[PDB]
Amino acid sequence: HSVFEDDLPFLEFTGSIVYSYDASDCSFLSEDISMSLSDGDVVGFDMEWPPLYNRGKLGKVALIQLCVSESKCYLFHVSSMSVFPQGLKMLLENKAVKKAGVGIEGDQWKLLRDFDIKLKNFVELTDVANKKLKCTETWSLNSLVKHLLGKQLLKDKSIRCSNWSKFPLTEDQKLYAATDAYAGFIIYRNLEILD
Ligand SMILES: [Mg+2]
Ligand SMILES: [Mg+2]
Repeated sequence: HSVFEDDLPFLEFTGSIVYSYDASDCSFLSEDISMSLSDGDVVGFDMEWPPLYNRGKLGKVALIQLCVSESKCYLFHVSSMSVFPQGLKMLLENKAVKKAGVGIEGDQWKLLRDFDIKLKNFVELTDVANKKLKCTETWSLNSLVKHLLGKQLLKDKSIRCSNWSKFPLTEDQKLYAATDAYAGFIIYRNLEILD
């Protein structure tokens, strides 16, 4: 195999991982995020859900991740919350904060389906890459991480496809989920600086 096929080092977030599984805690956390951002700021977005199917559709969203800086990421374990946090809902529906990710449009649906929350102002990293990189490629979060960072995303299938609704989350689940939203934040940031 070519050099381009070599196994690269794993992208691993090493900043602060804030784990929340209580509604009001999550809403106040959402306000902290809003107090630390200005209109236009972008955050890495992503979510997880259990394996088993539910009445003909993917298991209901159990975790939502938001990476707000290069040193901090939030894990909102909604599957363990009595009600969906109002401050998070408002945060996610606030067009003042952009959410970056890959396959994000699909997250919007399902988000609407599972929680009746309308994700507002989301950016599909694939479109941003093709724009700033002056190309027309079919990106994945992994291929973007490889191309721009020289790393690959953690890939233990048993972790990535684990029971995300199982409480509490394991340190591995927390690292995987956190890093995925982190990639989203770093990829957007780097792509945006280009000109
Ligand atoms: Mg995902
Ligand atoms: Mg993920």
